[PDB]
Amino acid sequence: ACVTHEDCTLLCYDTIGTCVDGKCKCM
Repeated sequence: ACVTHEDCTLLCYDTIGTCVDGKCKCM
């Protein structure tokens, strides 16, 4: 569901590096 870091800027630094399991979540 993610496209890039910008698409998940709300996340501290995403889960892995841009997206995982089609779901964007901060570690």
